[PDB]
Amino acid sequence: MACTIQKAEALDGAHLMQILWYDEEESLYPAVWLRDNCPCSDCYLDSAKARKLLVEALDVNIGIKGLIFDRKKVYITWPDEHYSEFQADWLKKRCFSKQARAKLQRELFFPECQYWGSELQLPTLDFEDVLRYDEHAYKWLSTLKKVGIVRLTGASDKPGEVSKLGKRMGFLYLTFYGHTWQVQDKIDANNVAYTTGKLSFHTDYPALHHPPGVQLLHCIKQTVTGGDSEIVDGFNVCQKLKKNNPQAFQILSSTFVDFTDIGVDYCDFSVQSKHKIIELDDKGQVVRINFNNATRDTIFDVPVERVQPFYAALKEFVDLMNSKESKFTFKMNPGDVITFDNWRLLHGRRSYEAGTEISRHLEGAYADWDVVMSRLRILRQRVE
Amino acid sequence: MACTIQKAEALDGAHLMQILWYDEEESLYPAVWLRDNCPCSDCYLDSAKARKLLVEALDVNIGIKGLIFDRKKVYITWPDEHYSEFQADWLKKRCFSKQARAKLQRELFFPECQYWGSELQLPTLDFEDVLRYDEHAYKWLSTLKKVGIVRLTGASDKPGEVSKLGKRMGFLYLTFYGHTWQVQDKIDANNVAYTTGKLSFHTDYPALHHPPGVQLLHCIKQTVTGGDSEIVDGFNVCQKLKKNNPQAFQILSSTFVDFTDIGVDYCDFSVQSKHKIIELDDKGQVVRINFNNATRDTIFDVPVERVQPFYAALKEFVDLMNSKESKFTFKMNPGDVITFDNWRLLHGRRSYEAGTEISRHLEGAYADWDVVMSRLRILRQRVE
Ligand SMILES: O=C(N[C@@H](CSCc1ccccn1)C(=O)O)c1ncccc1O
Ligand SMILES: O=C(N[C@@H](CSCc1ccccn1)C(=O)O)c1ncccc1O
Ligand code: NI
Ligand code: NI
Ligand SMILES: [Zn+2]
Ligand SMILES: [Zn+2]
Repeated sequence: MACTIQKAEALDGAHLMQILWYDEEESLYPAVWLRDNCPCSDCYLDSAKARKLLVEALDVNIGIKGLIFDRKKVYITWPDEHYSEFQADWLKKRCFSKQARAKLQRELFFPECQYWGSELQLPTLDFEDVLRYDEHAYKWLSTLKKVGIVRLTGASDKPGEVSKLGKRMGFLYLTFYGHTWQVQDKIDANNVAYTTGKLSFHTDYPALHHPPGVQLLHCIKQTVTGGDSEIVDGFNVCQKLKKNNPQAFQILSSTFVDFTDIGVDYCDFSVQSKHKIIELDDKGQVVRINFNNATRDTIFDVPVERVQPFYAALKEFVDLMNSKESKFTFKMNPGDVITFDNWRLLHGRRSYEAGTEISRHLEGAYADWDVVMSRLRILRQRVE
Repeated sequence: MACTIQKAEALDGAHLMQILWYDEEESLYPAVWLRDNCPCSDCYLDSAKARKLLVEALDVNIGIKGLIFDRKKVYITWPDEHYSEFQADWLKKRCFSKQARAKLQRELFFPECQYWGSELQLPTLDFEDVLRYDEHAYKWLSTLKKVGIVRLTGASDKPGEVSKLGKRMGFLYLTFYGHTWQVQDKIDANNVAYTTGKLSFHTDYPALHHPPGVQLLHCIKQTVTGGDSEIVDGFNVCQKLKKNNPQAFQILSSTFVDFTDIGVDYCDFSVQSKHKIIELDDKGQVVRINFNNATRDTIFDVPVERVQPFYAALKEFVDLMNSKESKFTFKMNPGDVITFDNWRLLHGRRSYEAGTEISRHLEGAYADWDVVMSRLRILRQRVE
């Protein structure tokens, strides 16, 4: 009833079209845009969903010669005698109103996320379920996007589980550490020679210009005492950060920091990058956090007068993350696989207790948000 | 001599360290920075070049308690009785002056690059020489970065060559088209029921938020008349535009256009993204171009009043690219490999002579600029 056309006209100048639907809603469409998106086989390929029409063959000052219509189609003719047909629902979807434009975007990028601090309820799902049923994989990825972390439980106690979640999404993000990477730790109890420390909050691989979108951490076998994992919602924190200290937020969202990483793994390497600890989009919203104090280079490209104030804003930031109001604590169990957003969440670890025995085997991997995102859309279509 | 300290003092407040080299230049260093990048094993992890000192342990209001020095080192004690040693040449490198910073930056990211036009002289190198000699590999990458393109010659006539180059840089960039894709065209000698148009200028894969940085194109077999390759230097162009049409430039470098791509190759997919055709850094410098009219979505999230102006401004951009002074034409031959910057150059193809035998076979691959940059950093240190 809203996708049905009541009145369609080319207005004045013939450079714009007005569609009035049976729900008393009006839409405006630029002729030049209509010409550029003619559904005709000569201009578009339905299969590849690509446009054949060349820009060179596009009169930016084009105007509608004439048009007729019915309830679900608009017929347009142009000066060069070119013919086009547009579907009512196709137009409606692409309405230039602020609301229609906003709605379509929501439908394309799943921008809704749920903020959280220490009151977070860690989402859970079954590893094998996510593999066999799409209803679940959809629940897995859509939750990962909204919340930023999902705990898949019930995986084997051997390597190769993250690889399976890889095929499920599409493919992992190959880095200098390889396709996957195994972490292994073993310290006998009562050993006075060793000393364990905590792990300050961070995001992985900030030494790359395009950091890994999501991380996959499978816990094969783990026997520890106080190695509780900790995590904070970078977005939530940033919001609170500017609200409680604009000066800090300013500096961190505008000062470029250099990150490096040299070594040999999948090959010899030497990476460097410049990132702003708090990256914002052109509209001022936090889109990614880039921070790993261990990889922040000793080189700092900025005038001396900026240095001290910078370290101050960083301090305030790290303190805000450590406040119990921001950090969620939990513990991984053998067979579990953690999956989170590395642009959003910052993770760390508590301090292993005393001289207690510690032994763990973990397998990790990264995935790109474009791959996950693509998978999410295909999956949302299979489930709905 | 420039790395030789004549005098080093902790200016009043002890929040800054002033050093005067035997060459008469004075370098300033903030106390908090020195204390943050302490070389001591307890704070820094030399072998890994990673910081092990936590931010929580860094007093942003710290000052130097006392210090002594010789011609090649500075020794500093801190209030909390911590001890530090600094290398003079190490400090000389990280000087906060404008020049030093800009200098060290150049060493890290190879910013240099020559703009070009129709008067371009295509850099060439031998395929096998690049594979065996690091000097030729350095010449290959440095030029690629600097000029935007490099033509390797001598590759075999069988697939699997662009793979050897990948293993030479580090590793290829896997996309939805596998690790490598192939193109095989074979239109018979004088076919009447078929026509071959031209390819407009474009960059590849704008549908990804992180488009492929470098493209590798191997010409395995090509038997064609006409259809010459056409490349253009986007950076040069973008600059000429800003000069001739500040409005067009302003629009293109500030409007977010949608790009889409759905299909199946390495697996099914439905990638969607938003990009400013002319991407600028935070200093107004063009750092990347994102354009492929085919994969530019029919969806356009922008207020109607901006539509026509945008279309008008793109036509400007495209017309400038097709200008006789902006494009460089060349024809690739069998056995050679074209390697170019997919973020800078835009490529197209001329129209094949009508009714002429068309027989092609090429193998392509993508690479990430960070992987290439790493190889480039590791090679410079091996040839220089
Ligand atoms: O955070 C890192 N590793 C830590 C944590 S990985 C396990 C983990 C993952 C997510 C949340 C809490 N703990 C470790 O090995 O214990 C890490 N990140 C980047 C590079 C090297 C690392 O050890
Ligand atoms: O530009 C594309 N292909 C064209 C050109 S690839 C050969 C080429 C590469 C670089 C410069 C000129 N020609 C073709 O197959 O003839 C292309 N790009 C992205 C997706 C599909 C394509 O066919
Ligand atoms: Ni980590
Ligand atoms: Ni192409
Ligand atoms: Zn048409
Ligand atoms: Zn120290």
